[PDB]
Amino acid sequence: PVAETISKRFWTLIKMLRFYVVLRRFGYIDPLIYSIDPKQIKDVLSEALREFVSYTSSSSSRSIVIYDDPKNPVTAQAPCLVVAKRDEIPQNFPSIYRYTIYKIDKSSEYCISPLVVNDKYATLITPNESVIKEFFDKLDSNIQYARVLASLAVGGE
Repeated sequence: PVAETISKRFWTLIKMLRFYVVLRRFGYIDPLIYSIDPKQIKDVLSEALREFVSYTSSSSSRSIVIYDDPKNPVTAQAPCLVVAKRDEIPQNFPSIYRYTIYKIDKSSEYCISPLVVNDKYATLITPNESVIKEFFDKLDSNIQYARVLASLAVGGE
């Protein structure tokens, strides 16, 4: 069950790669789909993980809308890895990647960040060593893990 177990165990990687999809940094996605070389895929992921620390280290906090009601919008403090102007993000993306793009309260700008909502609170999700280790190992035994990971990341929320 390469897909269901990937969605359970490597959920934090899926969420990271989706963050990059939203930013259209497809250099970190394309090799997982088209490359037949595990070494090349591991290289790209190492670069992806490193650039991700630049984001997680530089982040600012904003009050974001985690549940959008016309009357009682639920807002939460969340770390925003990127704060984007509305016209810097594709028009269709906010409704596709709904748990990666968030409205910043009392503002037109977007919070772009791999967050998970537990309706009240928002939590930054980052891949831990275990997940990276495991995925790299699975990847060496079967390249399909790259294909399915990218497929899920590109998918909406």
